[PDB]
Amino acid sequence: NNTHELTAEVARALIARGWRLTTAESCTGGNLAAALCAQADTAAFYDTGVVTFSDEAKRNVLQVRAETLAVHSAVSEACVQEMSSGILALAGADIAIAVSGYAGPEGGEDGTPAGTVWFAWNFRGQTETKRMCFAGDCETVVAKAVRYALAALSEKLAHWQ
Amino acid sequence: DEIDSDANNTHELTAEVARALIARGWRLTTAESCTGGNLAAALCAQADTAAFYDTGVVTFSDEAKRNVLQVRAETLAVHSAVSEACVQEMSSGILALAGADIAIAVSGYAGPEGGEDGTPAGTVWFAWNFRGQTETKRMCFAGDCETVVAKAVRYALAALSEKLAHWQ
Ligand SMILES: [Cl-]
Ligand SMILES: [Cl-]
Ligand SMILES: [Cl-]
Ligand SMILES: [Cl-]
Ligand SMILES: [Cl-]
Ligand SMILES: [Cl-]
Ligand SMILES: [Cl-]
Ligand SMILES: [Cl-]
Ligand SMILES: [Cl-]
Ligand SMILES: [Cl-]
Ligand code: NA
Repeated sequence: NNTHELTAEVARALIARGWRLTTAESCTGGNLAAALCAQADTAAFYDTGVVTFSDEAKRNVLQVRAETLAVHSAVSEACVQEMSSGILALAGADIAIAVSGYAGPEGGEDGTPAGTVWFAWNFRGQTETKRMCFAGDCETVVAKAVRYALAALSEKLAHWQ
Repeated sequence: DEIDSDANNTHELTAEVARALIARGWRLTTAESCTGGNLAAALCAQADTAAFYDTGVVTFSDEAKRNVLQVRAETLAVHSAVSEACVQEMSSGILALAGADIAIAVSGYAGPEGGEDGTPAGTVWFAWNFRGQTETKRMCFAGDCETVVAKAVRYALAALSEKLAHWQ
């Protein structure tokens, strides 16, 4: 239900399967990593997270393509797909989550509204994505995005194996 | 008790840090273990993050430190990850990766358990690396793991705020 409960449910499920997770964040700032590290048994399923807040960081740390960022922006399906692939490869994990969005109060230069967040969940190179538009102040958007990432991961585990 | 003080507030510190970095055209990067990304999260909650910060890592294990930050296996074997030598190497690795002016590394035992070498729970090492010039500090914070983490993040930032008032 709350962030701690969601994170505990993810941990138990991943540990039972012997799966490992990694994360790449932009707007959520390391709060997704923080939830996973606050969990009791972190090292049994997680050890690597990155925060890549700018286009240069995404290119440099995660090998996101310059052309992708210039054409689609950092807040895009293509960006989160590439972020997820980059972190999956760096960490040698089973599952990568990438999150990129506009926490607010400003939206994108291209008119993308504040609160728009893209997600990618990449299981061994098979990636699913979702765009959400969260209501609230910037800190509330971030908190909702972290919980969405975790809840959706919990839901997706079933169809993977 | 100016720098390690419950009378400090993390967002207030982050505001002061941002202004000082922006005024000098300096960029900050971070590498964390026990603090879990909460240091990055403070810096990213700050409103104009991109003007002074864009890269953080969380390297929760010895292997992640070797892989992501090129911490030497030998360093970890002799000194452990909760050590002066490790935070020095973490800070150098992230400074290089990010191309930043200043790197903070933090590595500790947040709790409830301590180190296998007997290091008490609550022991946290810090490194602040300004363009190569690295200073370190060992702290021992009281409280549960959530509390230790919050204190360590606040200390890292308060000490950075102080250092920014003197660096050149
Ligand atoms: Cl629970
Ligand atoms: Cl399971
Ligand atoms: Cl399995
Ligand atoms: Cl945490
Ligand atoms: Cl961002
Ligand atoms: Cl394209
Ligand atoms: Cl990569
Ligand atoms: Cl994989
Ligand atoms: Cl969608
Ligand atoms: Cl060596
Ligand atoms: Na200052």
